[PDB]
Amino acid sequence: KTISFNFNQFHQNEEQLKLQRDARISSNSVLELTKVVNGVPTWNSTGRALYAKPVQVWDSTTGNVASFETRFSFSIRQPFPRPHPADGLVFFIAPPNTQTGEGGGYFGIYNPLSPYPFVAVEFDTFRNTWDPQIPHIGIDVNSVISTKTVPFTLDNGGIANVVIKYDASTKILHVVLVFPSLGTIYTIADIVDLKQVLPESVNVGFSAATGDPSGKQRNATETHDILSWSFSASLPG
Amino acid sequence: KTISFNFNQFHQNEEQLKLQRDARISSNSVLELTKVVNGVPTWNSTGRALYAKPVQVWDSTTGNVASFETRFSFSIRQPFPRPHPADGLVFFIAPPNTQTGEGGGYFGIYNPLSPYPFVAVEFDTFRNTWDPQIPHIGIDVNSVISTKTVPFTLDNGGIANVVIKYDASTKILHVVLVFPSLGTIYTIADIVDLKQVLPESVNVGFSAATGDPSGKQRNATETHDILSWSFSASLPG
Ligand SMILES: *[C@@H]1O[C@H](CO)[C@@H](O[C@@H]2O[C@H](CO)[C@@H](O)[C@H](O)[C@H]2NC(C)=O)[C@H](O[C@@H]2O[C@@H](C)[C@@H](O)[C@@H](O)[C@@H]2O)[C@H]1NC(C)=O
Ligand SMILES: *[C@@H]1O[C@H](CO)[C@@H](O[C@@H]2O[C@H](CO)[C@@H](O)[C@H](O)[C@H]2NC(C)=O)[C@H](O)[C@H]1NC(C)=O
Ligand SMILES: CCO[C@@H]1O[C@H](CO)[C@H](O[C@H]2O[C@H](CO)[C@H](O)[C@H](O)[C@H]2O)[C@H](O)[C@H]1O
Ligand SMILES: CCO[C@@H]1O[C@H](CO)[C@H](O[C@H]2O[C@H](CO)[C@H](O)[C@H](O)[C@H]2O)[C@H](O)[C@H]1O
Ligand SMILES: *[C@@H]1O[C@H](CO)[C@@H](O)[C@H](O[C@@H]2O[C@@H](C)[C@@H](O)[C@@H](O)[C@@H]2O)[C@H]1NC(C)=O
Ligand SMILES: *[C@@H]1O[C@H](CO)[C@@H](O)[C@H](O[C@@H]2O[C@@H](C)[C@@H](O)[C@@H](O)[C@@H]2O)[C@H]1NC(C)=O
Ligand SMILES: [Ca+2]
Ligand SMILES: [Ca+2]
Ligand SMILES: [Mn+2]
Ligand SMILES: [Mn+2]
Repeated sequence: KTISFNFNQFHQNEEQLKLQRDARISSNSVLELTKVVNGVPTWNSTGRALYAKPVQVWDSTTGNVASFETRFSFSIRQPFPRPHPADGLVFFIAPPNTQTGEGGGYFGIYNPLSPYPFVAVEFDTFRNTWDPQIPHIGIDVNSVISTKTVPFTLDNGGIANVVIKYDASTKILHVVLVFPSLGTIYTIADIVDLKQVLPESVNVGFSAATGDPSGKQRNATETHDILSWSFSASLPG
Repeated sequence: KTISFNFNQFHQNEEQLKLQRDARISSNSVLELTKVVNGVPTWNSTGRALYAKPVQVWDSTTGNVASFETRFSFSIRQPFPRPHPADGLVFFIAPPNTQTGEGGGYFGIYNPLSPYPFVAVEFDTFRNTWDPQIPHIGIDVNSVISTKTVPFTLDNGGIANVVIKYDASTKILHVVLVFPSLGTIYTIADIVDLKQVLPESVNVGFSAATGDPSGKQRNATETHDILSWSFSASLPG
């Protein structure tokens, strides 16, 4: 049992994608998670994009958990250097049919009022109280307070290549971030037991958010574009 | 305490390096692990390059194991496509003062007669009986029969960037292989307890080998050049 899909680009109204909130697909075929007006990213924005069909990460009958690999490219343009860009984007796995959570530093995946479990890889650009220096890659399990963190220098407006791989046998989740224009490579990994955190079926996708109004800083924003995305999951039973 | 060294280039008569067997440094300052004459790689060649000073990966007094990160660039040119290039190169950690092992598929790190422990990351180009398709990256522990394997397409003559990171707290060894000219990224990781496999002090370096004469194939060869190499390790206490 191996499921998989590929998006070399995104078309308007893909029957395979479920867009929520501010998420939208541009004319250029790019998935814009957060609002961008007349070429300018806006604040107080939150958006998600989930693969329409649910994927089975583990089977309770056999006890087997799936191994998977996903690759995508994104771009984050920060037009306004000061006071501070925000907030970042994440790739996440969550139960089916969840609704966008809180924006801001919660990226739209954490819902303080009705929390749902999730595993996510974040590309954090704003330093909240619970954060280390930014930008940083983080591995999140049921919380925005990362288990592991690693700093990286953003290629403003440049393209970033990401590879996330999960090996069920070792329970290792390793992510690689590469900025081809700079030739920089960033790596991070951690042990995560998906069977202990998530239900048998889940949704996979992205979520991002720009500055929250409470910070009263309209400049706290940036773009969160996904240029391409491939996903492959393998369940031995 | 934390050891650290960097080789942005290799200078002939490199004081901080122990070259063994066919390993030598060209005029262009590249580390040629295996024999190349008049611009042509030869068979029946084996060579290693070790950092002259030993590094302490763990301390028996505190029980602490070191975390480390090493980055290097290599190039493998395969002049003769048919019948089959061989054999590949590896980055390895072994006890101090070891001597080049068997060539061929053993890369010069495995000594059937008098075996010594070692952890190595291989870039295998020839398919031996114990191998999956080639080329492939492999994680080796005391043996050339990899614990984990992942296939990759070689950029013939191109430059390859490698990042190997070891996190003592999680015991995760993750390696990233990138071919900038192709934009391809390959990743692999596994759990390895260095404290259970290696002595407190070790040597770090590279080793490679070309086709073994027993195969009666002079075309079973390729180059194994190391363009640059940086290493950093942190042993707390
Ligand atoms: C941030 O976005 C919110 C929605 O994404 C804004 O609220 C929405 O405002 C629309 C126009 O007023 C209204 O049609 C929507 O129903 C409403 N959504 C809800 C229920 O929150 C929010 O600002 C709102 O509108 C301004 C004019 C004020 O009335 C605010 O008090 C509202 O929340 C946006 N935040 C800000 C302050 O820009
Ligand atoms: C592979 O290389 C070895 C070593 O160069 C060749 O065997 C001989 O090894 C002895 C070591 O005591 C040297 O003194 C000889 O000079 C080596 N051969 C010669 C005369 O060059 C071995 O023959 C090589 N394999 C083949 C078939 O070419
Ligand atoms: C010490 C707490 O920090 C401040 O928290 C504020 C609201 O709780 C603001 O943070 C919010 O807005 C910023 C953008 O201005 C980000 O979107 C944060 O993620 C969001 O919580 C303020 O900016 C913080 O300094
Ligand atoms: C299935 C057995 O394969 C053959 O094994 C031979 C020796 O056991 C030869 O392999 C040796 O030489 C080749 C060069 O062509 C490589 O260097 C191998 O690593 C080495 O063991 C023969 O080539 C194999 O087909
Ligand atoms: C938000 O971004 C714009 C565009 O880069 C900046 O010009 C703003 O700077 C602020 O306004 C200008 C006119 C000047 O007074 C400067 O001192 C201010 O900092 C910037 N505004 C914020 C919120 O920093
Ligand atoms: C070894 O590589 C060279 C360079 O590509 C090839 O020319 C050889 O091809 C074979 O041998 C030559 C002499 C010629 O007869 C050709 O028709 C053969 O295919 C190649 N030899 C091997 C080991 O296959
Ligand atoms: Ca944050
Ligand atoms: Ca081999
Ligand atoms: Mn964070
Ligand atoms: Mn192998």
